[PDB]
Amino acid sequence: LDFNYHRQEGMEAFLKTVAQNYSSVTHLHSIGKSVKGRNLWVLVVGRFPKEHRIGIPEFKYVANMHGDETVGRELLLHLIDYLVTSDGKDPEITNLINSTRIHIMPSMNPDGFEAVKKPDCYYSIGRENYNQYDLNRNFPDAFEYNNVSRQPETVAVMKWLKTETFVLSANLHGGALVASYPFDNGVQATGALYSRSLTPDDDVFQYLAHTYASRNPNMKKGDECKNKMNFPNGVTNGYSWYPLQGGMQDYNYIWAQCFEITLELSCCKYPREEKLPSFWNNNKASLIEYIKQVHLGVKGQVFDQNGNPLPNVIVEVQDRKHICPYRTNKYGEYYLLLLPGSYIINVTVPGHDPHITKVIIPEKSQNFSALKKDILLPFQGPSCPMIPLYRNL
Ligand SMILES: *[C@@H]1O[C@H](CO)[C@@H](O[C@@H]2O[C@H](CO)[C@@H](O)[C@H](O)[C@H]2NC(C)=O)[C@H](O)[C@H]1NC(C)=O
Ligand SMILES: [Zn+2]
Repeated sequence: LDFNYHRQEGMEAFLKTVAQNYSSVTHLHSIGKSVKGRNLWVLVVGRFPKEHRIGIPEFKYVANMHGDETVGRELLLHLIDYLVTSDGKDPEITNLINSTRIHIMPSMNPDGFEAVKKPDCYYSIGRENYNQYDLNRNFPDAFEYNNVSRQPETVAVMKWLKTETFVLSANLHGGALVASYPFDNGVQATGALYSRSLTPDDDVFQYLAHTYASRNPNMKKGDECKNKMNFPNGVTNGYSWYPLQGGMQDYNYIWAQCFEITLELSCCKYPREEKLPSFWNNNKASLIEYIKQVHLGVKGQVFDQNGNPLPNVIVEVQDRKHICPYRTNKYGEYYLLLLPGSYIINVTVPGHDPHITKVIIPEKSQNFSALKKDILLPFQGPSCPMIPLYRNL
């Protein structure tokens, strides 16, 4: 692709075309429409695109939810191309594109983007959805009723997040240059008084933020954005930054069972075209190294003694119980991003004693797949109200 901006027509175009020229390993669809009839295109890239496949983890990149934050819109289109055209020629990337099913959403709020005609670094007519709402302040909140008009895009995504067993994510932003991990909101129980809101998996989230930023020359600088605040190593907790109520990152992790972190890829929210090559350049390796992380820890499926995948069962590590507990999918498989170390998973099938099953998670993988571990229970065999769970917790 070319390195200029790609409003709706041309970006859409690109996509549809990538659709044709590479149908063997791509699939484009739409999880919904803006409040303006604009399309929420997603492009999946995988060995067998179009259908989740037991074993291969699902991965996404949502970007442009803030109208005016354009770098990510463009990085995702360009990431897209990279992958299709690297497929087959570059081995490592090919091994990856094989081993995973990558879904890309270049622009969750296109009405916002289109809206601005006079580009700018700190403010604009875009950002908010067409009803002036902040799409990253519009999701259910596990901390304090975010009673607000759920918007088309917000909803489209919620359902979409339901359509697949997404394992690892990251929604792109501009306006700062840092990688923010959860929770973006908090409670004393999580340590709001220390100006920090930690997750059961703060270590994997930290490792994940660092993964991405360590690979961004500037994001790594820490002392980078002028009119903005800066961070060390380019990573930070959401709360230690700014308690964010009703954000997608928190949602994905609470109710959607997947890990999302926020990538703040540019100081200047809507930079000049001439700068994209550089933006592509200072992010390339970071997008790839991040996606690649969808293979941390273990995965597998769970069956009863008649070798039948029991879905909806709870499978989580001994001391990592989630507010809304992680269950298996319709295929009874389970995915748990974890760091190198020895674990104990408690398989608790409804109305049963939790089943122990121990696993040592390697310490360097030679392939692009998590550790596989199937569970045979020695017997036989709705999510959570989207209401502030942690509050009264
Ligand atoms: C990665 O997946 C690709 C799928 O495109 C594999 O390559 C193709 O494999 C088919 C087998 O049905 C061959 O007929 C094609 O010639 C291959 N396409 C080309 C030229 O790349 C590839 O072998 C896989 N590599 C792995 C498993 O690492
Ligand atoms: Zn933003």
